[PDB]
Amino acid sequence: VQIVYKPVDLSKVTSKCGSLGNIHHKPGGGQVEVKSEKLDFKDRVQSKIGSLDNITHVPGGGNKKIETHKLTF
Amino acid sequence: VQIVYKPVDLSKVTSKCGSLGNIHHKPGGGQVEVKSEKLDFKDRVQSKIGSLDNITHVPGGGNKKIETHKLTF
Amino acid sequence: VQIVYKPVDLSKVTSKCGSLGNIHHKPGGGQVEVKSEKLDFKDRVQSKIGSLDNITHVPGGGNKKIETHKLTF
Amino acid sequence: VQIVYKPVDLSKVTSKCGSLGNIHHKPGGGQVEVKSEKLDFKDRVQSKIGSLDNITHVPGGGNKKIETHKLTF
Amino acid sequence: VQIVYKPVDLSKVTSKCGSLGNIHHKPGGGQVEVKSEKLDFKDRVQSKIGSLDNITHVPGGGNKKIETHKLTF
Amino acid sequence: VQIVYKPVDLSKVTSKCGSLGNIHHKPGGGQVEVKSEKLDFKDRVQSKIGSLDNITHVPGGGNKKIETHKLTF
Amino acid sequence: VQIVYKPVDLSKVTSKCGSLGNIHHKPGGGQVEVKSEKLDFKDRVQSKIGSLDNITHVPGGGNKKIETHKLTF
Amino acid sequence: VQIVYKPVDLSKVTSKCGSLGNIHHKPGGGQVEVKSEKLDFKDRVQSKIGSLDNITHVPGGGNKKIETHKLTF
Amino acid sequence: VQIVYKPVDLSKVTSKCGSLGNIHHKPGGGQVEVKSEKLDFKDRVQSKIGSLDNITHVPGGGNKKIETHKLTF
Amino acid sequence: VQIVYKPVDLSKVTSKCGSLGNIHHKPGGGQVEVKSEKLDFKDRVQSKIGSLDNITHVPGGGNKKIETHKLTF
Repeated sequence: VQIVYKPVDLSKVTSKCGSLGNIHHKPGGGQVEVKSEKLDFKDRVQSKIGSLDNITHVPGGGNKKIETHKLTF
Repeated sequence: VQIVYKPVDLSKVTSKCGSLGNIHHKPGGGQVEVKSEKLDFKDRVQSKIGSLDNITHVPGGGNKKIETHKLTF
Repeated sequence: VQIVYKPVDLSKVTSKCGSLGNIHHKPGGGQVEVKSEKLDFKDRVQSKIGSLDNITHVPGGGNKKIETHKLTF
Repeated sequence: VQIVYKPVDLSKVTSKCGSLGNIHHKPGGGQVEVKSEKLDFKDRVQSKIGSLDNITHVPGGGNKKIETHKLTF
Repeated sequence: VQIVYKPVDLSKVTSKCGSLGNIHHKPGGGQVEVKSEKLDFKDRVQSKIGSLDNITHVPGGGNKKIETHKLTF
Repeated sequence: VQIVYKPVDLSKVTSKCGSLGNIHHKPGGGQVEVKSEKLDFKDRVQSKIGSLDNITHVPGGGNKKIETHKLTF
Repeated sequence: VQIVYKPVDLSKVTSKCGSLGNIHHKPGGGQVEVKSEKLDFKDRVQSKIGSLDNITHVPGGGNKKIETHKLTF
Repeated sequence: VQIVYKPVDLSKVTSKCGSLGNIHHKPGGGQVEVKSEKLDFKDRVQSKIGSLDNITHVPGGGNKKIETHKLTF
Repeated sequence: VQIVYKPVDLSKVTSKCGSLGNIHHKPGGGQVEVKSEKLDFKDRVQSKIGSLDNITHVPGGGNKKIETHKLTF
Repeated sequence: VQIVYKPVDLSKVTSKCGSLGNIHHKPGGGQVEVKSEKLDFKDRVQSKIGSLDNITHVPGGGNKKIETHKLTF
């Protein structure tokens, strides 16, 4: 039995921008209630309860090359 | 049995920007209540309860090459 | 049995920026209540309860090559 | 049985910036209450209860190569 | 049985910045209450209760190569 | 010439209540913009521009006897 | 010429309440902008510009007898 | 010429309350901007610009007899 | 010419309360900006610019008899 | 010419309260900026610029008889 695994990337992920400029983010403040009795979180759980989070995310180039190579015999 | 694993990257992840400039982030303050009796968190849990978090994230290039190589016999 | 594992990176993760400039972050202060009786956190838990956290994160290049190589016989 | 593990990085993680400049961070002070009876934290727990933390994080290049190599026989 | 483990890094983690400049951080003082009866923290616990901590973190290059090599027979 | 002015009030303005009880007032935070050049206010003006005001008004009896007596010769 | 002015009040303005009780007032924080060049306020003006005011007003009897007597010859 | 002015008040302004009780007032913090060049305020002006004021007003009887008697010859 | 001015008050302004009790006032901290060039205030002006004032006002009887008597010949 | 001015008060302004009790006042700290070039305040002016003042005012009877008598020939 023989296996050869040899993938090749010459790939370009690229951007040009003259200026990002006048971004404004101005949210009025909302309201939240959450009510419960019992929570069980039991394997690899991600959770987010009753949050009011505001995000401004303004990268000078935010491109990405998420990648995966897997070999299982 | 023979395995050869030899992947190759000449890959470019890249940006150019003239200026990020006048980002403004001005959130009014909201309101949160969360109510519960019992919480059990029992394997690899991430959690976030009743948070009010504000984020400004303004990188001069925020690009990424998240990557994984795996071989299992 | 023979295994050869020899991956190669000539990879560039890169940025240019002329100036990040006039970032403003000015949040009004919200309000939080969280109520509970009993918390059990029992293996590798991350948790965050009732937090009001504000973040400004403005790196002169925040790019990344998060990476993993694994071999299991 | 034979294993050869010889990964190679010529990898560049890089930035250029002309100036980070006029970052402002001016948060108004919110309000928090958290209420409980009993907390048990029992293996590798991270926790953060009722915090009001403000962060300004402005590195002249904050890029990273978080990395991991693992071999298990 | 034979194992050869010989990973190679010619890797660069790098920055240039012309000047970090006029960072301002001016937080208003919030308010916190936290209430409990009993705390048990019992193996590798981190905790942070009722804190109001303000951080300004402005390094002239804050880049990093967090890394791990592990071999288990 | 003769004038007699002699009005009489035996009037009752009255209330009874067993309890006002569980009033709740929980408004989510709206948003306002107002834009103008020139305002002239020149005799007995009352004005209110761009306000976001919330009121809870819960009197244990809020009845009233607004009244006026006038004689002009 | 003769004028007699002799108005009489035996008037009752009155309340009874068993208890005002569980009033709650919990507004999320909205947002306001107001813009102008020139304001002239020139006789007996009342004004209120861009205000965000919250009021709870809970009197144990808030009744009133606003009144006026006037004679002009 | 003769004037007689002899108004009479036996008037009662009154309340009874068993208890005012559990008033709560918990406002999240909103946000305001006001912009101008020139203000002229020139006779008996009241003004209030860009204010964020919160009021709890809970009198054990707040009733009133605002009153005026005037005679002009 | 003759004037007689002889108004009479037997008036009662009154309250009874069993207890004011558990008033709570817990405001989160909002945010204000006010901008101008020139202010002229020139006769009997009241003004209040950019204020963030919080008030709790809880009198054991706050009733009033604001009153005025005037005679002009 | 004859004037008689003889107003009479048997007036009661009054309260009873059993106990004021558990007043709480717990403000989070907001944030203020005010900007200007030139101020002229020129006759009987009151002003209040950029203040953050918190007040708790809890008198065991705060009732009042603000009053004025005027005679002008």
